[PDB]
Amino acid sequence: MKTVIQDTADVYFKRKSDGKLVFTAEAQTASFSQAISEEKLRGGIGNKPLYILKSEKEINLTVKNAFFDLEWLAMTQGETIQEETKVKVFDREHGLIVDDTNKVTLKGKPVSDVTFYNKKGLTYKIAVSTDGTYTIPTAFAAAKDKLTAVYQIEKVGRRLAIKASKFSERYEVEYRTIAYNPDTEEVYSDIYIQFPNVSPSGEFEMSLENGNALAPEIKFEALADTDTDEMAVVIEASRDE
Amino acid sequence: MKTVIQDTADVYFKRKSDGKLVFTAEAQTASFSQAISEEKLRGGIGNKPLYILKSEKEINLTVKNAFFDLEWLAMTQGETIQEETKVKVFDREHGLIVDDTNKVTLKGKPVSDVTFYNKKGLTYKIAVSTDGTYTIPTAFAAAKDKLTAVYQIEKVGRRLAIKASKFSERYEVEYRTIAYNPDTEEVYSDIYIQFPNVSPSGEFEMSLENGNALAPEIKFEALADTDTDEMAVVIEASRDE
Amino acid sequence: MKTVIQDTADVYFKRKSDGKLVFTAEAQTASFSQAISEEKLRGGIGNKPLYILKSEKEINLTVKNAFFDLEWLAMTQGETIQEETKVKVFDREHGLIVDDTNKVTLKGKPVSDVTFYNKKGLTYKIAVSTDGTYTIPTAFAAAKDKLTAVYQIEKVGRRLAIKASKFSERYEVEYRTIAYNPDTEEVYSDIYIQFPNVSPSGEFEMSLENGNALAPEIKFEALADTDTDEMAVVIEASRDE
Amino acid sequence: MKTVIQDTADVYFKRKSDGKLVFTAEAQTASFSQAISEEKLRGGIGNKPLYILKSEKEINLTVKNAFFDLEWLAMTQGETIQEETKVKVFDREHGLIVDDTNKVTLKGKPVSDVTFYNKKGLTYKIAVSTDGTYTIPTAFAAAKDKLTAVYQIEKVGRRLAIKASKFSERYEVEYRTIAYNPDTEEVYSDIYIQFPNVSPSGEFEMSLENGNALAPEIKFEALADTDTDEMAVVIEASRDE
Amino acid sequence: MKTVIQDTADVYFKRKSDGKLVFTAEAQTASFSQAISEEKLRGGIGNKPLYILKSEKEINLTVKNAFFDLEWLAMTQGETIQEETKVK
Amino acid sequence: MKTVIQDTADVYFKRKSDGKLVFTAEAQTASFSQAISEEKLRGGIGNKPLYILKSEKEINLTVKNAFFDLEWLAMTQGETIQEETKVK
Repeated sequence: MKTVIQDTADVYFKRKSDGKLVFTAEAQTASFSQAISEEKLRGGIGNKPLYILKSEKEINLTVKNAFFDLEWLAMTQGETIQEETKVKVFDREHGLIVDDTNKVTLKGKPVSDVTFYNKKGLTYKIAVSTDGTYTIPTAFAAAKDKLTAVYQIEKVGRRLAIKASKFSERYEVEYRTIAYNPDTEEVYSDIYIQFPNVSPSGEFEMSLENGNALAPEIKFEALADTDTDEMAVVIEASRDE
Repeated sequence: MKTVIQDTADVYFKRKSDGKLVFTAEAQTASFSQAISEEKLRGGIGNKPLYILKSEKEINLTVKNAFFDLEWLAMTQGETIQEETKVKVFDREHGLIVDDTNKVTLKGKPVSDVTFYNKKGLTYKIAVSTDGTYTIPTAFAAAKDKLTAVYQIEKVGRRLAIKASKFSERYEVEYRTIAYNPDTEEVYSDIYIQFPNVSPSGEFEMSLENGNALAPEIKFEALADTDTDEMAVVIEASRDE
Repeated sequence: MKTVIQDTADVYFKRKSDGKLVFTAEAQTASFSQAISEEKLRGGIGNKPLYILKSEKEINLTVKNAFFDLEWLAMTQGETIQEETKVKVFDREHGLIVDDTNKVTLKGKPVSDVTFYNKKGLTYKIAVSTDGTYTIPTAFAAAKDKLTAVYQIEKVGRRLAIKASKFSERYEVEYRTIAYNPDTEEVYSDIYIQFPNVSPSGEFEMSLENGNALAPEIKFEALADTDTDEMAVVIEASRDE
Repeated sequence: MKTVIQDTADVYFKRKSDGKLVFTAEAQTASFSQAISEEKLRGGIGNKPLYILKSEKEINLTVKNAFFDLEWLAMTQGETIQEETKVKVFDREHGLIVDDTNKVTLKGKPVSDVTFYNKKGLTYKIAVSTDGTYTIPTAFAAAKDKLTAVYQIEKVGRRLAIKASKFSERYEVEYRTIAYNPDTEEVYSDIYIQFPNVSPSGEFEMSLENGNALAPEIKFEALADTDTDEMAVVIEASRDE
Repeated sequence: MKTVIQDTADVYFKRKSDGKLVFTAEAQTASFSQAISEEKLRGGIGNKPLYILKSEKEINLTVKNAFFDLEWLAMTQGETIQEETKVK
Repeated sequence: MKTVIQDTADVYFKRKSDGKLVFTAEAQTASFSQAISEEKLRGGIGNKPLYILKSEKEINLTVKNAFFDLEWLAMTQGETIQEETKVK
């Protein structure tokens, strides 16, 4: 039956080895381009075309999101996301006033050497302190001035690890979208598109401009199933049955 | 006479093996661009064109509908749509309140392993139960919390399969438009454009962007008829006859 | 957890040899594109795609600041920014009146020859004067005219030098952003994207158009760590733990 | 320190042979783009990178002034602008009326043959007369008509010549801008960008469209100093010192 | 508690650098309008709103008097009014 | 002091090349409005304003009399009014 398709689709994933349902999405795009290389035989009096050669089928996919998830990047590389790992991260503090005795006091727990910046761009890389306070050379600064410090702090959280020898694994995909009946302003069928064997392609650019909202982007490529030789499948299901 | 043509066409298709009138339409575009190769033999004292030889003749097509119809995409891939076939698709259940004994109950008929989701983004996959009651570990969640579930079901509906070896077949096509008389502001003649041998080309894309109406596009390429060497025919017929 | 990212990142830098924390920033762009090569092995009774060969792996970078700091240019070459070095720069003084005796008095300290410009576009390059008062040719101008002069001067400042041989060294970088909670409009995570080993790339342009704000751009190239084989690392630290 | 640059630059030029400070501008653009060539060696189990071959250092400038001065063109050919040179140029007189005796009289001083044009657009070529009174064929015009005249006159001025062999010499260049302090809203530093050796590149174009304020454009190509192997030098002199 | 405002606003000023208490008046209007932006991210089956991006919080003031005073104008251009100057 | 201006302002005009006091008036309206613009560089974690650029200062004038004159139009085009000319 003729139907009108309006909305985008919900995207699922699944790794063939263990069965990790890697996502339930709320997306902005879904695409399943095709491509076949076609030539044309020719012969006879008058260079007539008599047949069209067709050989080399491909299918590409593309999905695009409006939030950020870390499983997203996890798929493209084949790693696993460790949980609760100690890590090192930089941190900064501002507005540190120097007392009259030429001394200042941090308020954190540095792990590496702390560097100090004045209001002209000079630098001082003093070694980590044991008690909490530091002494300032007179040349760098004087009393009743301001300084800023940068040092490394240890925080706990999740961690991925992009590695240069490992590459992606094999996945399953499926979209789901609705189509209305152009006579009755009702919903009629639930369109699905399954892909039984697909290999993620590593090409992603996370530009992080000012005031914009980042939209990820995964791209796949579909390979032929070895059992029944099916690259893509389309299903329609009536809501009246 | 001189006339002004202003609208699109009604497109008909017809397969040559079984004779299936695969479509009537209400479309948005139609085209049959043509192309030829020229060479300009030169020779003799002074560079002079002696003769211009024509060597090829290509006819393309294009059609663009405003409604989704499964037989369109069925044409370009050879396959014949199967009816009333059992399939496996994903389904999702939201907002489940945990009981006091760390147990939850579903409302469906899972046919694969069930996967649960935490409010923070964990995962826990457990085999299907017979009574529909699943026990959740204490660390995953406690009482008075909300989880979500994902699983597969069995549905009945239509089905296609884009195979990597089976390619299309050969059809007939025909358009039809309406031509006006530029004096009396009336309809004068009906235009027709027939093609007696056509081979659909597999190059199509279905983007499913949010808030955009899907516009299928199906390209063709025509080939010379063996009986009488006609790639196309144009007919004009007045409504006064 | 799904989260939404809006703002840019704070970029940090550090030279692996010395330990000079080259930069804290207030940025406008940040990206870490990837690249991989695919091959499409084929063969069969059609052209069945059997396996994807995946070779090569590169990660680039770019940061686009909103202020100008000389350390940005320091990174792009590797040379150190010398401090308090004397240098020679030009200076011009307008509105020079000719006295009745056909002489002029400068108001500076020339270190080389003085070239004067009259109101028509003539030139006259006198040797540097000792007394400071110059004598203008009678043909160049007359009493009660206006001239312009240009000469060199000695100043003190910082200095960089782009040589044609020296090449870059290796750095460490970190991004940091804030991702929000889509249910409560609070802050949930603090993203980190480390880059344990990077190599500055020589490609940079400084357009100084009229009536514009200048935004430098630096582009890097990421190389695998020699110990661990980790090109880049992503870290998601919750603000609850 | 951190600073914000707003304005364009003042450029200074200088010939290394005779020492003529060839300019002092008020510009609309500037640029000092850079370039490097990179190729990657590969080998081993896994097509891994082992070495990078960095094999150039090219710099180019570009300036776009807001007035027109002939010295700009002088720079791009190396010639010298001669002063007070006799030249021959065309001149056009309109609105001549034919007397009742079939004669017309000019009001200038030709040096070549004079060509007349009539209201239909014919032509009549006559030699230069000694008394200045000329005769018109009766077919060309009659009494009380309107004619126009075009011919050559001798004028004096400045002269330049683009030849087919002469090529450029080597030059010095310098920019200069002003950078503000983002806290107390005042100018802090004075950026400089020196270039110790350049060579003008001949690619210039003067489109003289109607109603556009012409803007010349000059391109250079920086080379390496023989003495110190420096291609560029950057300075920041603070007004507090 | 609940109240009714009927009278105008008496206004005050001050400079941050030298601190001249420039201002008093019996004024006629006063307002401090605010303005914030929105973008309304969307997505999903049905193009629903999911999150609202806010990227500004700006306020601007306005005051009008009934008697002209020079210090008002001086404040805009920042000039320090000279006194006892010979003029033509 | 605080003052209350009730009347308009008498106008004077003068060319700078020759120095003709081109006009005098009892007019009805006058004004000397001004105009500037803003650009507000932005950036950072939270798109805050980092610096304000000032790049304009343009002043326009308007004057409106109740009586007509030809010198009035004369300044506008710069043409000198010839006298005692035979006209059709």
